Amino acid sequence: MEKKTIVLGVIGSDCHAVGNKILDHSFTNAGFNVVNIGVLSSQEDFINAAIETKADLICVSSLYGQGEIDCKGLREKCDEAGLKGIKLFVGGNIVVGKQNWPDVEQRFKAMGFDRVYPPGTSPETTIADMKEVLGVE
Repeated sequence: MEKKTIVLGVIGSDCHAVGNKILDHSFTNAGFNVVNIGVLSSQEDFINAAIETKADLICVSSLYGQGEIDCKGLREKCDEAGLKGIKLFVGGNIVVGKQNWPDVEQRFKAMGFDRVYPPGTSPETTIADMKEVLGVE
């Protein structure tokens, strides 16, 4: 791929745009091609931003404690979508609140989601994450 496109969608319902109004702005500001898929959005649409742009990474934004409940195997759905190579981020209220890292990353990484941000994360982590991951910083 020519550039690194990140595609962030706020997944499932129970989402106004909280921590996804300036939390998107951060990434767009980070010099990334950042496609705002929209607050409340299906994964076949995030996939669609990866078809459109050529995503290197696909982010889900969880604001409802059910991040996993939809998201599980978007890496594999991206894989499945003929968009294999994409490494995924999953951030926010990834589990109900948030459980415990050893178990949680075992969950996410088993599906393929490489990196797990907590609920109420600085975007500096996510930016430093995509940089460090994608041969930057």
